[PDB]
Amino acid sequence: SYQPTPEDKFTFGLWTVGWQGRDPFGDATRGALDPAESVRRLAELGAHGVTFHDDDLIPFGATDSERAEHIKRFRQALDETGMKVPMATTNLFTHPVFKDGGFTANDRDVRRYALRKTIRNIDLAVELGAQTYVAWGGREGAESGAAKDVRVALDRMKEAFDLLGEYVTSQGYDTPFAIEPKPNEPRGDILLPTIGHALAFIDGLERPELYGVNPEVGHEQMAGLNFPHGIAQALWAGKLFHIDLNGQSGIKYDQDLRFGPGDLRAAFWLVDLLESAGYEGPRHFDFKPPRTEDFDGVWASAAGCMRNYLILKERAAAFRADPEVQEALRAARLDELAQPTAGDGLQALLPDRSAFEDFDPDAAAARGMAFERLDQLAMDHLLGARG
Amino acid sequence: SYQPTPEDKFTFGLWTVGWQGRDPFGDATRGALDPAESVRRLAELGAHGVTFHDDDLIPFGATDSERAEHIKRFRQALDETGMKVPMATTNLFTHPVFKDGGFTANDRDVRRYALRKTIRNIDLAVELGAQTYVAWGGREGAESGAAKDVRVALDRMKEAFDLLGEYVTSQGYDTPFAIEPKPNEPRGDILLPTIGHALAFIDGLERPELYGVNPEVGHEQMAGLNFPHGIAQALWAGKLFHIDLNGQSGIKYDQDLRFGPGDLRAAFWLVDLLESAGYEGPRHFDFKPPRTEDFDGVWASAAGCMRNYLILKERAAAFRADPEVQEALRAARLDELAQPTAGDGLQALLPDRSAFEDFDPDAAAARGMAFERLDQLAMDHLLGARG
Amino acid sequence: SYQPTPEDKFTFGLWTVGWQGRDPFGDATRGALDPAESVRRLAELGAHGVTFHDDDLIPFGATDSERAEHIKRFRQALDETGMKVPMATTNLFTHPVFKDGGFTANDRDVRRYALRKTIRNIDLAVELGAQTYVAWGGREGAESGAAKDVRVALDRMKEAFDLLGEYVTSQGYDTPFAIEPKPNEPRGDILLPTIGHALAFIDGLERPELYGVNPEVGHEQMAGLNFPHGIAQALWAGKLFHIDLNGQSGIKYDQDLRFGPGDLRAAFWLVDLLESAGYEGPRHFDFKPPRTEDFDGVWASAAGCMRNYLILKERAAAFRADPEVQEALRAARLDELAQPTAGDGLQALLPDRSAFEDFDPDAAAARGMAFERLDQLAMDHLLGARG
Amino acid sequence: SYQPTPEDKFTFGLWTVGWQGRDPFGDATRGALDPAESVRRLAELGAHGVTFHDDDLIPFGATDSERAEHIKRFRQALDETGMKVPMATTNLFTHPVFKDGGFTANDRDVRRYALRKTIRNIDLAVELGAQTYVAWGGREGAESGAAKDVRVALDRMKEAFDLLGEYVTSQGYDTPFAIEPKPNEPRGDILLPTIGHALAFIDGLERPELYGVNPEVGHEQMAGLNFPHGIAQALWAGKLFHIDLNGQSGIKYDQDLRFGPGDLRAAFWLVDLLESAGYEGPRHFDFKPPRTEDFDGVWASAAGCMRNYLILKERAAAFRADPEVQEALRAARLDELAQPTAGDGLQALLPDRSAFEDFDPDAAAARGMAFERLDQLAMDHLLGARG
Ligand SMILES: [Co+2]
Ligand SMILES: [Co+2]
Ligand SMILES: [Co+2]
Ligand SMILES: [Co+2]
Ligand SMILES: [Mg+2]
Ligand SMILES: [Mg+2]
Ligand SMILES: [Mg+2]
Ligand SMILES: [Mg+2]
Repeated sequence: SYQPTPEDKFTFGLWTVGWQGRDPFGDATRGALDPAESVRRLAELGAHGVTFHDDDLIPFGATDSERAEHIKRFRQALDETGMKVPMATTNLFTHPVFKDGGFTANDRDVRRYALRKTIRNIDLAVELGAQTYVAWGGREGAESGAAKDVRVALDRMKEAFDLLGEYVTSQGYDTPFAIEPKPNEPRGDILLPTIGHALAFIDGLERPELYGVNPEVGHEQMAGLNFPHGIAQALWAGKLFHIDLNGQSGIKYDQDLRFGPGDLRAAFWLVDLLESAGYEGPRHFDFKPPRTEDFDGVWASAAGCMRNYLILKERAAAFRADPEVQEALRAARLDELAQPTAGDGLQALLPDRSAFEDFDPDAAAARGMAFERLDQLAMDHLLGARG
Repeated sequence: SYQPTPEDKFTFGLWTVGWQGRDPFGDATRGALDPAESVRRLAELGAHGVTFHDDDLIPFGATDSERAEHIKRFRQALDETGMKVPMATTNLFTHPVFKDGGFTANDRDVRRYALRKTIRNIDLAVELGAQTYVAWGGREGAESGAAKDVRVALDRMKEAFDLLGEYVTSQGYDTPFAIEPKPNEPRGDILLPTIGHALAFIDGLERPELYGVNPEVGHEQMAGLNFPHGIAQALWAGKLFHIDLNGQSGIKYDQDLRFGPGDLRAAFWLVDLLESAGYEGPRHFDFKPPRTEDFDGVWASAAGCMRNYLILKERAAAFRADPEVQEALRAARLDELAQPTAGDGLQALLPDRSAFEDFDPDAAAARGMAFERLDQLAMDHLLGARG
Repeated sequence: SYQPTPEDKFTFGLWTVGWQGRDPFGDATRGALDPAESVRRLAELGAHGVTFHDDDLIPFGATDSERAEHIKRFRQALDETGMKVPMATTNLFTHPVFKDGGFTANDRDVRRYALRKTIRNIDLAVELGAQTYVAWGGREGAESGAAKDVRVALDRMKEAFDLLGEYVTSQGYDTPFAIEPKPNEPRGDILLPTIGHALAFIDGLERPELYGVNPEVGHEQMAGLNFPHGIAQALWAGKLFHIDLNGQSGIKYDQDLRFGPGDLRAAFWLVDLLESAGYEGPRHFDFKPPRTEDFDGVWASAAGCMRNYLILKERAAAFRADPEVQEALRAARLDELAQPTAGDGLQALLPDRSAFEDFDPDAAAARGMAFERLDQLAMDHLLGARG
Repeated sequence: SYQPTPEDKFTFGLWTVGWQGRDPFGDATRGALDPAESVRRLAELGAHGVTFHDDDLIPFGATDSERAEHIKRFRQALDETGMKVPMATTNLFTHPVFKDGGFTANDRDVRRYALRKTIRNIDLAVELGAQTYVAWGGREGAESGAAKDVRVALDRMKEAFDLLGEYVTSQGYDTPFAIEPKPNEPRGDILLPTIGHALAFIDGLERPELYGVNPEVGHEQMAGLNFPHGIAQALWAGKLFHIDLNGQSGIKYDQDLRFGPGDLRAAFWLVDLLESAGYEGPRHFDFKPPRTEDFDGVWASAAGCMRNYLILKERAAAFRADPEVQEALRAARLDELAQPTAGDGLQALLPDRSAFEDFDPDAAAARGMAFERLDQLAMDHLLGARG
């Protein structure tokens, strides 16, 4: 069977299995969950670690006394379980004060508070052993055109992240930042909507090396984009610092279904890529057990997240191992793709008559790509109607 | 009234007003147009210049004798009209040989031919005075997962553009490249699908300064993204080298409607941004007169493209000039957005008690953003129910 | 100027201007509003009437004593204002018990309770003078395939509505039902997702005459459909019993922006159609003032809803009145469209040689539709760069 | 293994395996295919029959002499193969004359020609044994608002179909019509965009019994809708007369991928429904082998269409047969869903205290739907990590 073990690197945020089910049109259908219990319940399931928003661990506005009380209880569950905290993030979207964003709110004082709120939780994150600190600017954006001048908003966003990089370097912390993009929801349009926009923005920072991305399956799909393709570009750039796994059934509200659900073929191609690419980071699940479920459903859902990954991992390995497939790849010229286009140089290429002058486009066009047989073999493997 | 003059910088590609109306489910509904005639007809309309794909000017496979004959006729119409050729591009998507792409085709020989085909047209482009050379990788992508290894495909894409940069520098040409992104169509998923992905890829090139982007209104909207926001990020990065204007009515096939049509409010915010940002490049129209039209409709459509821009330009200027609006902006704190978040520095910010310790989130949250009044004023101006 | 008066038929639901701003990722940013105050504030704005969910007027679980107390206060504000209550609806989506729907919940007892909850509020609705009772099955649907057998779910949906029709007829009430479709959110997929599905389902009811539809601008657009086209089919069928006006910026979560915002051209074509079609029902606004606003923004937003309609109404009238347009319509053959295709009959048509045998397709194909000039005139009128 | 046999009812249109690969941005990549050869090649593959557009079998404008010559050759291949022709349709979208549609073109003479063109092919269809005649109004719609008055267009559409019903009845033919909906492409918006709109329109015809729908997987998904849900409503109405199977990877241009590709989970739920519902019509494949393929790819793709259906059929049967699943269904109350809500009647329900008065919503709300375990079992079966 497919049993998960901490070696599998499966992590969950406290806000996932702890989602009470409140949605824009309804009230919670599940009671609150104590962080400590989530950690032990997740450990029992085979999880490798957990993640958290500051507000998930410590109630907003809690006093220094209560705060410390909340971390101790949390620390005790981790210690007794050996559960890791590989990632932490800040909540800059729930409280009304962040209604127009945190780092890019028009009000300067909210921006300052947002930075101070973030820095406090970074200290905590490092203390617990977190290697990656995630930022999701869910409230950074607008619903109308003049409410936000994006050029200047980007200036403020850069200022915030540059300030965070200075802090982290001045303290000598060994932690990196990962920007998690999202096209929209809760704002009409969110700034840095996709993996590409985030990657591009990162290269305009004072210390680009400290920042990367934490893409989420469902978010890129909310833009109708190809997640695995997006992930490939992030890997090609050396910026996949983390990743959120879940399911989305197309362009609509952020569903946050359990991994495997939604676009199944995309999930297969994602796993194929992550494993074949050698990604060594956590396989984090940012999902939400549907509000139709009780606590038995919450864990059954959480378990489903890892099982599907393990099953998909097996099918992908089988797929690539298959000699029939390797032959199918050669037939489609996947090997010629890896060959430099002009390893001989520009000049040589310019004097190469068989590259233009003596080239027969019609003859080359007649070559079938043989992509379909290859895809059907991929399908056979996924359905297990073969390895 | 709103009359266009060459000073307005309105340009058109030969393939726009020259589209015969062939679509995936139908045959042409208009006869071929001679480039020379388009140039004169466009000049009469007030256009500033024209653009072209190599295959638009010279028939594919044409001999050196016929080729020269085609350019001469074209050159004669330009000379007599004083029409400029500010941009040129290559056609690497129509011929069957490019069925799997040009720069990223699995077949190495097609990739070489693609580069040679491009370099030839660059020479021509410079000869005609083109300052920007556009690249739209319409065939670079895939319909199935294993048909293309995106990491290596990106390597090939980088190789191609780096080779193009070497060539352009070795010849001392004063011309820049602009990548035109598109999410999908004709391929299931196209590489560098949005402005963000293109911007990010550019910073991985050997000579980033030579490359920028040529975004198209309808393309970003095919991903459901906010075009003006995307344009702002391109401007913030100093990469808006060119721009294609048109209309799209949502997420579906590439419509290429005339500018103004489709998302009208977005067109207003785009114009507002371009003018207020001081963009000084061509206002290029990559549209397609619907195939329901005759030649009278083709020019009426082309004329509509510029009129709408002129009308939108007027409304935007009026909008920003309006003192009632300037007051509305201050009320929404658009001015505080331009104020550095921590001009006093990190240390000072860390010791600022009124930024966290003595901050009252509830009191600040109570402040209305007053975004709606601002938006309704924007609406009033657009409909001319005011300036 | 454009001032609204009760004669304009502008109505608002209590849940609109009364939305506290709680969203899936945040807490309310506005305090509760007393129904009585909304009625007086809306009356002052020029509204014609208001609508309500049972739970909007009476707190869920309220005792018969408190209930009566809540209706009296509400009744007093109406009486003193002369405000009408043309429509009422039930809330079968907020309480956890409706997590799997009301009429189509798998649990039979929840279905019964849902019917009883609805019937109670129908009595109240009639008592206040409501002519239309709206049903929005926001929770009727699923997130996974086997969780719901749609054929049987439809059987249960039909049973519920048939039961409602029997009740309404047995009591002799003069009230009709309007089904409000929505593609998704809060459920992964909602049953009767569009105007078409609702219309089709209605004809399978025992008493079709009693049911029609209450389409919402943003909902059909969440499916990427053409609202005005959808509205036309509902009118053609004689089923547009009501209508919800608002704005949506494309395929994403239900934004519920103020009318005019979102797809502006669609709003123009909608108004053109409603007025030219002679729709005589309320112009109901089911929108949500953005949570970035305070109470000043809430009313400014509400006011914007009516102003935009009045401005659009003017532009449409001007557009159709314009003789230049009437000439443009004839040029596009909008008049031939109204001519029966075969008023002479089938037999005659079969013996008509000029309909096939002697028909010249090429000659007819050469005729331009002249749709662009017509559209640009429509644009000129909308921007007021003309009547 | 999964071998197809004529008993499987797999049919293909000549235009599918015969697509030359011409797309909006490219030229054909495959040569023409002779109908006769397709029939024999498909028969060899295990197909049950074929379908055709009039223009697919007989070249447009062909003389009565050539026409007869084309049908004879076609008839010979069928006879020798024993291949059936269960469905036929008309091509009213390719020729320029249909640029504004057929049945709803503004020009009355084009509408007449469209009807005459259709009637001719109906005669042929019946002669070959076709039981269903499909209509896809690909050109019926618009790109701009005033170019088409949808109310009157619907009148013309109704007139056309009513005329077709009169003809078919006057001749005593035993053939039914199936409307194939599509949201957009090639027109900006197509009339009767979804299954629902088509179903609703059908009930406004003079002889509703003669008409049903021929939904296509990819088309409903172009609107982001749930195909299986749509199919369920068509079945519930007794209108699923035919069905087109294929794949689509989300909201974008009509891909027409091979069945199984695109939304795989949806394909599983579709097959589950068709088989469990007892649909007895052809499993028609309206797909397009990608233009990257040669003829070897064309048949490999065609074969993939049936294999995937056979594999999915097996997995669905296994899924429902599984006792663990049957137990999971009961746990989710799928059985209570089949129980009448008020089998006891309205009056009894009104006097039932345990349906409202004595009902405990909170207690009922606490019941988990147990939908996730059920879905994960569905997943296990699909991946074959179980039956
Ligand atoms: Co999410
Ligand atoms: Co385009
Ligand atoms: Co809504
Ligand atoms: Co199709
Ligand atoms: Mg996430
Ligand atoms: Mg373009
Ligand atoms: Mg509504
Ligand atoms: Mg079809």
